[PDB]
Amino acid sequence: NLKPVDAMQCFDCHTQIEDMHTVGKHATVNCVHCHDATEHVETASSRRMGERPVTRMDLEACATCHTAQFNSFVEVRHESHPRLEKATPTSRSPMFDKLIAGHGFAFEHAEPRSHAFMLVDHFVVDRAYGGRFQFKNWQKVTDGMGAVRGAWTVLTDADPESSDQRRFLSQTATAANPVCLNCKTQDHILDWAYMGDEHEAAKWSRTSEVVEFARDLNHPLNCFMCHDPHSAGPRVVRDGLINAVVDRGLGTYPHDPVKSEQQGMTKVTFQRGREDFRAIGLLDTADSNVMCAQCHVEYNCNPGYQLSDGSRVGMDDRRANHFFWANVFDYKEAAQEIDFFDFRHATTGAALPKLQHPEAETFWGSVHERNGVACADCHMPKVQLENGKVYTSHSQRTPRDMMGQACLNCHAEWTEDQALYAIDYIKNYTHGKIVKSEYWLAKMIDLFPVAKRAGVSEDVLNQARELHYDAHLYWEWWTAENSVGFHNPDQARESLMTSISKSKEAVSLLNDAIDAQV
Amino acid sequence: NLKPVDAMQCFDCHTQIEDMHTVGKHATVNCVHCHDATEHVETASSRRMGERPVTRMDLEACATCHTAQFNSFVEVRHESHPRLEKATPTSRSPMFDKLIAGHGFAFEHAEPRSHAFMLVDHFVVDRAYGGRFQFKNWQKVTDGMGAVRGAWTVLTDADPESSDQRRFLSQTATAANPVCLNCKTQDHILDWAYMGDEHEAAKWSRTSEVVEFARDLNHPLNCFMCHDPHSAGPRVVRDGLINAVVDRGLGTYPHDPVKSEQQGMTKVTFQRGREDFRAIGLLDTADSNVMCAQCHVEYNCNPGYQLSDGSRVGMDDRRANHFFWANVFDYKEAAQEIDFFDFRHATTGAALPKLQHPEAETFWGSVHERNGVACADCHMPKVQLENGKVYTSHSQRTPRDMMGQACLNCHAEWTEDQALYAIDYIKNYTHGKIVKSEYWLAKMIDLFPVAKRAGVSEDVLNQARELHYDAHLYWEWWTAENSVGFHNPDQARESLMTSISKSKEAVSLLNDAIDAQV
Ligand code: HEC
Ligand code: HEC
Ligand code: HEC
Ligand code: HEC
Ligand code: HEC
Ligand code: HEC
Ligand code: HEC
Ligand code: HEC
Ligand code: HEC
Ligand code: HEC
Ligand code: HEC
Ligand code: HEC
Ligand code: HEC
Ligand code: HEC
Ligand SMILES: [C-]#N
Ligand SMILES: [C-]#N
Ligand SMILES: [Ca+2]
Ligand SMILES: [Ca+2]
Ligand SMILES: [Ca+2]
Ligand SMILES: [Ca+2]
Ligand code: NA
Ligand code: NA
Ligand code: NA
Ligand code: NA
Ligand code: NA
Repeated sequence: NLKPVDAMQCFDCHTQIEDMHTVGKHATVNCVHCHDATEHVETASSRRMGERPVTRMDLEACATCHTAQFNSFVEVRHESHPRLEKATPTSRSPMFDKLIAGHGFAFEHAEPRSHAFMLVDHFVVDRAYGGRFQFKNWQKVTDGMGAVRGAWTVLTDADPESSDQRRFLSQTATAANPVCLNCKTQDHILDWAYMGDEHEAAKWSRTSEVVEFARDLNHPLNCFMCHDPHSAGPRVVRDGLINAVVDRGLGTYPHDPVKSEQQGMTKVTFQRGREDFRAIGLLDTADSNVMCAQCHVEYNCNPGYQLSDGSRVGMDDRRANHFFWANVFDYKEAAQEIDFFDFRHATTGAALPKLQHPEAETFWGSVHERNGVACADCHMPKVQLENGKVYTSHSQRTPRDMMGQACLNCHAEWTEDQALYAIDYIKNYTHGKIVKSEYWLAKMIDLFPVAKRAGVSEDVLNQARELHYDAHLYWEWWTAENSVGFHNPDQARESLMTSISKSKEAVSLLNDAIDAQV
Repeated sequence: NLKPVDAMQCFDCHTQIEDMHTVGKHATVNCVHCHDATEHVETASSRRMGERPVTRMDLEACATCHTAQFNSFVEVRHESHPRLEKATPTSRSPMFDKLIAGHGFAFEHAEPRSHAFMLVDHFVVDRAYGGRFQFKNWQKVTDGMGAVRGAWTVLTDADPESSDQRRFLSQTATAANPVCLNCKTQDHILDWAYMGDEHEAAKWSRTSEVVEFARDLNHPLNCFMCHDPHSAGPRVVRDGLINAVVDRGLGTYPHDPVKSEQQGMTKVTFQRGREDFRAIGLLDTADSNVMCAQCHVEYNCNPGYQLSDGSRVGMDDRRANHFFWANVFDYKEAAQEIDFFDFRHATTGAALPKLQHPEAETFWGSVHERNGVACADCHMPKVQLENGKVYTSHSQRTPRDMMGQACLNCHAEWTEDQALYAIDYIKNYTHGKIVKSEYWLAKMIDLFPVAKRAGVSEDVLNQARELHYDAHLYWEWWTAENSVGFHNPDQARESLMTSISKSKEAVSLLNDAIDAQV
């Protein structure tokens, strides 16, 4: 059985913790629930850690007092199809292989599934670790609670004796790097300096051997990513988000300075040896838009190249961990701002961006966002009980499973079927424009080999490559973004029509140039 | 195909109809929809009918232009169990045979079923016509549309060559009389003088041979019972109701003079020659409480006896067609006012009232009635359509079949299961008190033979008989009333506790008197 410790003894040194813990709703929660610090207390000084205390990062540390929220979080949505490749005719991007050629996502890019699986899915996807990590067997794919208990309870490593990234299976890639893990787990929260910069107190950084880092990590989406364990108050912990909002002064709502002030973020820094080490962002309100934006954003978490001279930008560079914090129509400028692109297209040679799941930046300026609606209202609503204590559902999933709470309490004029119909109108329309955008991208791409072999000039090919950047950006935003336009239907429409326009321009350019060589 | 007539010519002699028809929502509906007056127009003067025009009473006269209301009305609710005798342990009155002994309802008293069957059910019930009328075969009991097309399309008469009331089956009664038919049909609306008084212009009256009258009647619950066919406005046609509300000055809401004035009734009389003949009551508002009270009331529609001297009150007497228009606690006074009782109990010899379905008089003063709710809100609600023209459902049935529209639009705090649970709490409690009331009534009744045979005095027996009147009234109101307390739970509770108190007093009186003789 747990035996409480004297928190006043800790507070003698830990004044920041005192200030947070004594005031919030965890003022009665003893440190022993999450820390084993006996040897630490025997050896520490006011400025030197001494023996390092044990800190629990497992989600079951919160589940004995918050079982309802834990059990809701760990539920597996079986209707969220697992390991479903997006580059197929029945998924999100039928022509993805042709369009993404040259990028690691060509090796595998599946649709997302329930949050319990995020860390194991990261470890086992074919693009990440060369096939090094696999489920122990094909039964384990069902085991959401097991994944939550720990990744290494359900996975194997093909070679525990080596730590290099290499291919164990032929059609895999080794794109994983330490930055990725920040959106899968925060088990490393005490072992990683802010931004992954080199730091004498950090075991891990942007330049670490990612296979070694992986082996030290266990739990997905820790409860403390959104809730400070000491104050119980709302927060974020993701460095790239704090960097955008606070360090670069862009605010929580870059398009709305008033909402940014009302729903702001305060950066709190913790030190090692009286040097800044790590940071958190305390929120003014329990604002899920910003909580979810720790991960559901467009980012850099990877090496790339400079737009200016084509030189390599490695993991050592700050730009390898970057939140652009820009909507689709501001993105090209944001990428120019840091002089960065992701890959050269394998067929066209164009410098291209790689977009990823920009839900937060897409939601900005939408009708729902402008009306004060937030991610949680549609994706983790309050539970409705005939008789009971209300709590917030932590099963983050499509509103289709809980339409009464997610939509119909606000939209009293609609039945469930009417609300579903409105979602599908947008998704069907948007998907049609995604498909047409891909058709035109593909038509352009297929002209590049013909143009090159016919002797079309480098100047014309470069003009077409410049068009390819924009045609790509204004399409791929929407295959990356998970709502198929629902989050901002007018923006999707405008973007996708722009993509098509750019590809059509490039097709005309290249056809005319080819025809002139004949 | 129908050919329109020149209505202006009719109006030269029918100013009363002109003033209604030209102003209301049937101003464009030609008379040929409901009248065949060709030979009438050829032979009439303004002071001489000439040949009698034909008037359609069938509901299909309205269904041509109002199919949705007609089809909703004629629907059969199969879940409303048919021919289900109330004097059984699993229905409303487990001890009914003992308690009602001496009255015709002992022969058969079934629960109500859908409105389509009202006229056929009246004709075929074992207590009504000595078993003379039967369904043609046992298949016809399902045929609601056929019954509406006409009773004699689905029934047979055991002896078309005779018109006397007599028993054709051994355990039947011949309680039917012409007053009954006024709550089953209004096919006779032009052939029956106000109250069924004798009149030169009336084919039928209170004193008619009911078997002959029955053969002239076809359709249940005519659409024009609630809607004037000329103005389309709200009305009642039932003489007994107009007599209580208007002639006797009691008002539409006897307990609320303000509501009576706002939601009142105007008596309109129609003449034959110089003499008043029939009447209707035009309503100030479309008030279902008053529409439904044409039938869902306690009434006399039968011969009886005088409380003063025990003499017979026959069908010729106006008291044989009477709406008491009194709540349960005013009823005994109302029956004393007309010096009337129904039957002498077969075992106790007590003069007793017979109560029938007093829904209107029970609903008065209830929380719902005081809040301006009316029968239609729970039993005939507006249809809710995702896309469509709203109409009023005419399928008058339990709210359990349409809880969203009947209850939950007002009670937003409840789920369907919660609302059902609240109904059942009241019905379960009320039924327990009905059962306990019957237990005590039965205990008293069973002491009468013992007391009589022991030589208990007539004075003591008469004391106990006076107690029996009250014990009976305060019980039977609630087996008669169809809501099992829901329409007025506090009144049911007070009444049933009074019944039990009266029976207990009588049991003590009789036991002590028997014990004293021994
Ligand atoms: C003064 C002698 C201390 C006492 C008493 C306690 N702690 Fe401590 N702790 C101390 C230092 C100098 C540091 C390094 C950071 C700093 O503020 O300079 C720490 C660090 C921790 C940590 C972080 C460990 C990690 O892995 O990074 C934890 C979780 C921690 N301390 C907890 C803790 C508890 C629960 C105490 C009461 C039992 C406690 N500390 C006392 C110095 C001192
Ligand atoms: C779980 C419900 C916790 C309770 C109770 C306490 N702490 Fe904690 N602590 C917890 C976690 C998950 C972490 C990791 C960092 C984060 O922000 O989530 C920590 C960290 C600390 C630290 C380190 C701060 C730093 O310099 O980086 C300290 C010094 C610390 N915790 C102290 C501490 C004290 C004294 C507590 C009892 C009053 C206490 N914690 C409770 C989780 C939980
Ligand atoms: C029991 C010993 C607890 C442990 C372990 C954890 N929490 Fe807790 N929490 C506890 C209490 C008694 C309360 C207050 C309840 C109330 O409403 O009065 C809380 C509250 C929270 C909250 C709400 C905070 C707020 O609204 O300001 C959150 C978000 C919360 N707790 C989160 C949480 C986390 C993430 C935990 C594991 C790190 C955790 N709690 C552990 C009791 C206990
Ligand atoms: C936060 C800014 C992220 C970083 C850094 C990385 N990932 Fe991610 N990933 C993130 C989200 C919000 C989602 C769900 C939404 C979606 O569009 O899928 C994902 C999903 C994955 C998946 C599952 C789906 C799939 O593509 O097969 C995997 C396998 C995955 N992520 C791997 C991964 C790798 C290898 C990363 C570094 C190169 C990486 N992620 C970083 C958020 C974030
Ligand atoms: C008993 C007669 C079985 C039947 C019927 C089914 N399965 Fe099975 N399965 C069985 C065993 C003994 C094992 C191996 C257990 C171990 O851990 O050693 C399995 C394995 C699987 C797996 C994993 C396959 C892999 O290559 O790792 C899966 C996905 C699986 N079983 C699914 C499954 C399905 C869906 C079944 C019905 C169609 C089915 N099994 C039947 C034993 C038996
Ligand atoms: C960010 C993605 C979250 C993660 C990770 C966890 N929770 Fe959470 N929690 C989140 C939100 C948006 C809210 C609602 C805030 C609001 O006021 O609208 C909550 C709330 C809680 C609470 C408070 C009580 C309640 O409303 O249910 C508790 C106790 C809580 N959360 C606990 C908790 C646990 C145990 C988690 C890991 C299993 C967890 N939260 C993760 C957002 C996020
Ligand atoms: C209601 C007004 C919403 C708000 C606020 C947010 N989202 Fe949403 N999201 C919504 C719908 C109707 C859909 C389509 C769901 C469907 O089943 O068709 C989505 C989709 C997503 C997804 C993908 C879900 C899945 O396909 O399984 C994700 C990952 C998602 N949304 C994330 C998300 C974020 C992070 C939000 C705040 C920035 C956000 N959503 C808000 C409706 C609504
Ligand atoms: C004057 C020359 C008349 C004309 C033109 C029409 N009607 Fe008539 N109608 C007239 C009289 C004198 C009476 C009898 C009044 C009385 O004292 O009893 C009637 C009666 C009717 C009736 C009721 C018949 C019944 O069953 O009692 C109806 C339905 C009726 N009349 C209809 C009607 C129509 C539709 C006419 C135009 C086609 C019409 N009448 C003309 C005198 C006259
Ligand atoms: C059906 C939609 C009708 C239309 C159109 C007209 N009439 Fe009618 N009328 C109808 C009914 C069912 C009855 C029976 C009585 C009742 O109140 O329901 C009548 C009655 C008459 C009478 C008799 C009035 C009386 O003195 O008792 C008359 C004189 C009469 N109707 C005339 C009449 C005229 C002239 C019409 C065309 C303008 C007309 N009716 C239309 C049903 C319907
Ligand atoms: C078509 C030739 C009709 C026949 C036959 C009947 N009705 Fe009618 N009715 C008709 C019309 C064009 C309207 C007006 C529609 C509108 O809203 O503009 C009506 C109206 C009614 C009403 C509503 C009256 C009101 O709200 O004031 C009722 C209650 C009604 N009609 C009843 C009714 C009856 C009982 C009929 C048979 C005797 C009947 N109608 C026939 C058209 C036609
Ligand atoms: C209006 C004041 C009525 C009079 C006059 C008569 N009845 Fe009736 N009856 C009426 C209603 C509102 C109901 C339904 C509610 C209920 O408690 O049943 C009924 C029902 C019947 C039934 C069906 C149920 C049954 O008792 O088996 C029959 C067979 C019946 N009524 C016959 C009947 C007789 C023979 C009447 C004259 C002696 C008579 N009714 C008059 C309303 C009215
Ligand atoms: C064909 C092999 C039949 C089977 C199977 C069922 N029924 Fe029948 N039924 C059948 C006939 C030829 C008749 C007589 C038709 C006529 O009008 O002459 C009937 C009659 C009935 C009746 C009426 C009985 C009466 O005495 O009037 C009923 C209520 C009835 N049938 C119901 C019924 C049920 C519910 C059946 C399944 C259990 C059933 N029948 C089967 C022919 C056949
Ligand atoms: C009294 C017991 C009624 C009988 C008999 C018929 N109807 Fe009716 N009707 C009734 C009510 C209480 C209402 C609603 C009044 C309100 O405003 O709340 C209606 C309404 C109509 C209407 C108007 C349009 C609508 O609201 O649907 C029509 C056209 C109508 N009723 C037609 C109609 C028919 C054709 C009938 C015989 C099948 C019939 N009504 C009988 C009450 C009563
Ligand atoms: C809602 C507040 C109601 C009002 C207004 C009226 N009634 Fe009602 N009634 C109501 C309930 C909940 C019930 C019980 C139904 C059940 O399924 O348990 C009833 C019952 C009846 C019945 C019997 C129905 C059946 O058992 O099939 C009748 C004949 C009835 N009610 C008639 C009626 C009258 C005429 C009303 C106006 C005076 C009236 N009800 C109003 C709910 C409500
Ligand atoms: C992940 N991207
Ligand atoms: C009928 N009573
Ligand atoms: Ca999914
Ligand atoms: Ca990117
Ligand atoms: Ca019934
Ligand atoms: Ca009576
Ligand atoms: Na899905
Ligand atoms: Na392996
Ligand atoms: Na091709
Ligand atoms: Na029933
Ligand atoms: Na209905």
